[PDB]
Amino acid sequence: MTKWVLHVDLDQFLASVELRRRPDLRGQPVIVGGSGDPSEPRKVVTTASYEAREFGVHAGMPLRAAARRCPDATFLPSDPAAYDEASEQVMGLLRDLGHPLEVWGWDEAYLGADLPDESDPVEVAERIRTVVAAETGLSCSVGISDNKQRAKVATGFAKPAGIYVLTEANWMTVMGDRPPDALWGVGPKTTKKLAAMGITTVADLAVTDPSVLTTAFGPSTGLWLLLLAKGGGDTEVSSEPWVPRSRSHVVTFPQDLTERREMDSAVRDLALQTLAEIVEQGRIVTRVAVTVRTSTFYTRTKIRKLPAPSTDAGQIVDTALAVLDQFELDRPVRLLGVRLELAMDDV
DNA sequence: CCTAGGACCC
DNA sequence: CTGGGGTCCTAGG
Ligand SMILES: Nc1ccn([C@H]2C[C@H](O)[C@@H](COP(=O)(O)NP(=O)(O)OP(=O)(O)O)O2)c(=O)n1
Ligand SMILES: [Mg+2]
Ligand SMILES: [Mg+2]
Repeated sequence: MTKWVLHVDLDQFLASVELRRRPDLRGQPVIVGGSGDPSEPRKVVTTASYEAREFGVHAGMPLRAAARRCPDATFLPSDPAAYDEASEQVMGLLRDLGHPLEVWGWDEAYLGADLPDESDPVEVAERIRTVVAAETGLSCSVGISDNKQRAKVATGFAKPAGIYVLTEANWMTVMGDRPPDALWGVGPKTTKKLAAMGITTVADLAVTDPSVLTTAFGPSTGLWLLLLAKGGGDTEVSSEPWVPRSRSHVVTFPQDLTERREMDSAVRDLALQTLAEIVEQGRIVTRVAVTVRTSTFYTRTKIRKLPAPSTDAGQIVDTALAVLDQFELDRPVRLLGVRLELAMDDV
């Protein structure tokens, strides 16, 4: 038997869901985000189709910028319920292959497989791609390795509509001259810190003296960085259901708020909304966090623990408005948010 | 034991 | 000009 980890990731997810209702747009630039109006201020791209990506459009880009770069794009509004339904379909199908399946957010999953000699993980990945497309109308790509971190890196090579195997046989030859942010969990700030140590590539990091890393990053994290660079990772695929730690809602206002009354009212509303959604899922609140962003884009969050976990609406609102009260509120307000941290122990 | 917030990801 | 929704860990009262 040979043990594999497969990492499945939906291609251009939100665009691919829209394309199933608009098959005439396959092969054309499609941009999903806001209300489908590319001139609307304070709205951004949530997904650009691969064709729009060749024009430099990417998630986060303001729609008016996207329209400037990609004049021949069809702009569609965001349809969150269709996306949540398509997510559910795909994972339902993936679970029914009879392998341990670990869903990771919305559009991806890790699958564990122990394969007899007669089979090949590439042909299994093929079948996954086939079943998802036949039953859902959606394309996925599949990375293959022997650990989750490496399989995820493989997926980035597998894109679009494809499959890629990355193992001890080829890890360092493919990855060795890549910057450390090619690794999963490393980003630009860790990369900058590494560079000031003389480490500029995956290969450099993989042969770094462990005591250089543990002094700079801590005794666990430094060893973990060395492991990631060597292409190692997590090997167990858990089917245990994911328990969310928190839920949040923010809103960027079409115009900046200048009246306290309105700020209070928005926070009250966001608390109430978030609370009802966590109650409907059976959850209890532990902490209440409020975020404020000024017209200058100066952004801060403050948090306060309840005296005991609760779902009491008046308590939770009073706490959010007391947290909001801590902010200066001297400048116009562009954004307000509430996050509810959730009890993890019993349910 | 608590909050602030950096860093990284979809 | 610059969206929305998350997780984890550390720095420091
Ligand atoms: N900055 C971001 C990144 C992702 N997302 C949403 C929309 C994406 O289609 C979806 C999935 O993330 P993704 O898998 O990183 N990318 P996407 O599926 O569009 O493309 P590929 O995975 O084919 O490259 O999360 C977002 O709303 N804001
Ligand atoms: Mg994807
Ligand atoms: Mg993804």
